[PDB]
Amino acid sequence: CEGNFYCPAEKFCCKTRTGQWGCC
Repeated sequence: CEGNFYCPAEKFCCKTRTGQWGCC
């Protein structure tokens, strides 16, 4: 993640092709 947001335990933080933070 980056810090602005936080993902759950069942999910993980992943980056997108465009360069945006998301949840995978």
